[PDB]
Amino acid sequence: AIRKKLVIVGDGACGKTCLLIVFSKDQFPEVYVPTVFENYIADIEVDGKQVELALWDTAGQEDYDRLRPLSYPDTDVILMCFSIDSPDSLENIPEKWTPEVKHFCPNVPIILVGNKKDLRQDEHTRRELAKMKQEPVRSEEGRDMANRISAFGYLECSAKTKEGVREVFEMATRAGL
Ligand SMILES: Nc1nc2c(ncn2[C@@H]2O[C@H](COP(=O)(O)OP(=O)(O)O)[C@@H](O)[C@H]2O)c(=O)[nH]1
Ligand SMILES: [Mg+2]
Repeated sequence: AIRKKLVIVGDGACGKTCLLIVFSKDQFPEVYVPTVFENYIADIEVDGKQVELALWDTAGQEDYDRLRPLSYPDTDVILMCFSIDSPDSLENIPEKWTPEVKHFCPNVPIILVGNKKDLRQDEHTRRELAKMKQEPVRSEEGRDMANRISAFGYLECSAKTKEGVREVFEMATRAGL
């Protein structure tokens, strides 16, 4: 089996931990969500290769932010997340996440991930964003950002419905390889 280190980053509450959990446990967490997922190695088969993915969760609330840069050494692939229900989180991709990741992880491939895709057509989300003269992130905007930061790929998923979750890790593995 091939061994790869994956680091997930992006704005607070954009769904990083839930994404890791749904991929690892095949269940969206109702009941409890930790700030960061437990130390975990996932198994995935991609293109007839067995690979082990160390899943490094990160966060931003006070202490985890200082811990975050210490997590970048020897990363093989980055999941760089924003939430489709948060245009703000998308704008933070070129302003915060890409400068940080490019600094600590030169040459490391990035999968730009649009989380919470289930909220794109959500009435409540649309009404809330409408008061800001905003709307959920369009897939074309996701793609354009991926192009702009020279991501390896752009993917959308919903940890909540599981839609697209497996492909995120499959693409990340292919990049990591
Ligand atoms: N609607 C929806 N909510 C989600 C999804 N993933 C996570 N959430 C919610 O978003 C919040 C933040 O999730 P979390 O994984 O802790 O985000 P993190 O801070 O980036 O690790 C929680 O209230 C989750 O239930 C999703 O795919 N769809
Ligand atoms: Mg988290």
